[PDB]
Amino acid sequence: SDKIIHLTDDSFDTDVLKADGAILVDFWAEWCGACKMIAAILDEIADEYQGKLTVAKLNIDQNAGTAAKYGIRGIPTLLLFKNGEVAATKVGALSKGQLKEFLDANLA
Ligand SMILES: [Cu+2]
Repeated sequence: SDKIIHLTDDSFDTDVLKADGAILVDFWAEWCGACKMIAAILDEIADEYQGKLTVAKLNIDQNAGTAAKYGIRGIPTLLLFKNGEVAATKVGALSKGQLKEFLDANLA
């Protein structure tokens, strides 16, 4: 958790939309079982990709406005932003290897 940005409706603009570079945002909630493994994988990704990718979390129960703005329909959902714009999304659980594939697919 030490390398994960904690986002809210009130910090999303500054921390994501105005952030230079790539940010991977995990839309989650406590009641989401699949979200638990995603979190464990994301800690490793955040560590391994330091300097190249920032990882962040947005709790959809607590920040329904942001969830609505991005059309979140189910969780987990990962949104990859580059320079403040959505570059890719992945809905539903995936393995660490699949996530690394998903990220590689988005390299310019
Ligand atoms: Cu940590």
